[PDB]
Amino acid sequence: GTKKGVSAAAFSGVTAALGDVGARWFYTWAADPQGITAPAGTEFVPMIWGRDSVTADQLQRAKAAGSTLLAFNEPDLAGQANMSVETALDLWPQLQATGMRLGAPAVAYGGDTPGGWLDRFMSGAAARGYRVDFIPLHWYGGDFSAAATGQLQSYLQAVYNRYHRPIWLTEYALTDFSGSTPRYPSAAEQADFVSRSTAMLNGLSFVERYAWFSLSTSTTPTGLYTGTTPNSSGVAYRAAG
Ligand SMILES: OC[C@H]1O[C@@H](O[C@@H]2[C@@H](O)[C@H](O[C@@H]3[C@@H](O)[C@H](O)O[C@H](CO)[C@H]3O)O[C@H](CO)[C@H]2O)[C@H](O)[C@@H](O)[C@@H]1O
Repeated sequence: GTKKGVSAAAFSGVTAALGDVGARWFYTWAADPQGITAPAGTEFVPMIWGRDSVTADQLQRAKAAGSTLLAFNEPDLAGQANMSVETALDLWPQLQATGMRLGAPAVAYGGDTPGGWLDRFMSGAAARGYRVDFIPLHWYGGDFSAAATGQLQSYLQAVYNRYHRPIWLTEYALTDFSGSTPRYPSAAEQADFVSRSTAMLNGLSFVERYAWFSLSTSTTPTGLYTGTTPNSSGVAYRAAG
């Protein structure tokens, strides 16, 4: 359908790469496409990344660039938006007042955990009569076996069960962050995971959209393309339909 998207940055060849891979949507972690010209049929989704992104100017920019709005990126991490639940909720009315379909902040992990960041955000939002239309999630698997897709599915199901909001998977890949440096799968393991995970996500009715992290190897070792050339993972992602 229209589920398959990617995160992207401007690199030489990005327009070609978005069209080649069949991305129906994309985002840039910013309020506008950050210099990317989208192919026809590829929808841009703006993001309000952190506390300092919440300005009349950024919110007007976002509304001019797209119709769906993603909120803060990994507020639960000191290295990312680094925001208390209270701060996110206090800023929420400015994002709500755009009128756009509105995604929760994307937590790095523990979205299903009672008392965790997302739980306290969703409980506070309900108590304040706020609108949260969908929940975007991040998932990085450290088990590089064929079991990985079912572990991803379990997390998405858990979050769906807890808040009953449609799910977006705005970043996912196999990456183990448990050690002092990141661990990555082999190219074959990564391509097999792309195939099996996309088949799973295409069939899961409460997942509206997904986005592999990320389109370009300039962004991450789990990239799908180097310039306009897909690797075996890009090939598998293109084939996901
Ligand atoms: O909007 C105000 C705000 O902008 C922030 O800049 C963001 C970057 O934080 C963001 O970085 C992305 C990471 O969050 C993510 O994990 O990885 C990707 C890929 O490497 C990064 O792009 O990227 C967007 C797009 O360039 C920027 O707008 C500032 O960090 C923040 O201080 C400032 O308040």
